[PDB]
Amino acid sequence: GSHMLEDPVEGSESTTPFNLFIGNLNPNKSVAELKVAISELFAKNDLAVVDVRTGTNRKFGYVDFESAEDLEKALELTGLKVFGNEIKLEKPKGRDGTRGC
Repeated sequence: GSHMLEDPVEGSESTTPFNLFIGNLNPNKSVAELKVAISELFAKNDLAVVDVRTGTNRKFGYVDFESAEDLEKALELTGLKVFGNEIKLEKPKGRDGTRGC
């Protein structure tokens, strides 16, 4: 069901290199279902969704990718429609993370 089972250790508080924020989620259904719709659409698109968290009761969720190729296809993935709602993306804080300033 939902047993992350993570070890007691801080690791950049991140699970993947490519991460961002998304919005436009069908508020008439569940945000968890909207995630699977994006994980299934990316599974048939040949993407690689590594993480997908929900945002607010059900207005927007975040998602992490597994490469620059999953992030570049994620950009062209604006043609989505989770539960009939083209999920939108966004650049949250922490844009960098591969090197540092």
